[PDB]
Amino acid sequence: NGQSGRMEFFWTILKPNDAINFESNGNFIAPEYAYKIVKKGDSTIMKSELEYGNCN
Amino acid sequence: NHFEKIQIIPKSSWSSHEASLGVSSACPYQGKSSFFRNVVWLIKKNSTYPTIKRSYNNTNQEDLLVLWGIHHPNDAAEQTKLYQNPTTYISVGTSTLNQRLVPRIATRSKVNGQSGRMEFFWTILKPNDAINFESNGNFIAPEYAYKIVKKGDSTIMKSELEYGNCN
Amino acid sequence: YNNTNQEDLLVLWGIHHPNDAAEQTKLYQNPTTYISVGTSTLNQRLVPRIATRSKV
Repeated sequence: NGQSGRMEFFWTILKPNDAINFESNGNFIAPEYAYKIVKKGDSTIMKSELEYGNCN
Repeated sequence: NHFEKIQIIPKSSWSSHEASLGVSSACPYQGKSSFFRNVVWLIKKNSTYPTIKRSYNNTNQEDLLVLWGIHHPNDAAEQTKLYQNPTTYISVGTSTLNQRLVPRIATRSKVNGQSGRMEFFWTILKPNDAINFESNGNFIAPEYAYKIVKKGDSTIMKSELEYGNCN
Repeated sequence: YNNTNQEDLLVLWGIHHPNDAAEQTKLYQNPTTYISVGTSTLNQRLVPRIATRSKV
């Protein structure tokens, strides 16, 4: 995509009342927006080329 | 099915380093600060931590289980407070093992009253094989190893029950 | 090296782990060394590990 550099992204699950600490003197891709897991349930990642059909 | 604990590195052989000050409140024993009994937390002596070069040759006839570890401090100040060397390493080697551990310094939430971490490692030392430890700090030196004196069929069963005095 | 060929290329390389710092200077004269390999997908940096090991 016109770039020889690379971005290596990492993730972790931060449990309630736990703290995540960052110390960096360079090359830091600092987080801005996180995600809250407000509802857990039975889901899946389906691999298909189709799109919405406005049905049930 | 059975282990046999042997002393591979005596606690009193650490002349150049402090071996009896590696305790913390996180591991109490009868109201006193203590540590894991099968490893030794070495501390700098007289503000110096000379490079460690210790080796053990498995003169036994059985496979040997050796446990050691590395201590990850909280900040640069604690590293100088305990080992006096800003950059340290632990190199471990056998016929197959080739390992070099570098302490990772990061701010972490307190767990059991401590923010530091103890990362432990292991290897199987075959007979007539020797394990070599070189470290200039952050070394959790082994004291006792485990001899595998009887192999067989067993398992690790997850249950809340306890002994019932039955056959 | 550029894979001007039309087929997939399996490339092999390696790193040397010496016995002590004396051999490192004896063979390469540089105490701290590295090996960086990069492709469109690979981003690897190897650092030699110096330790005392049994003879094989």
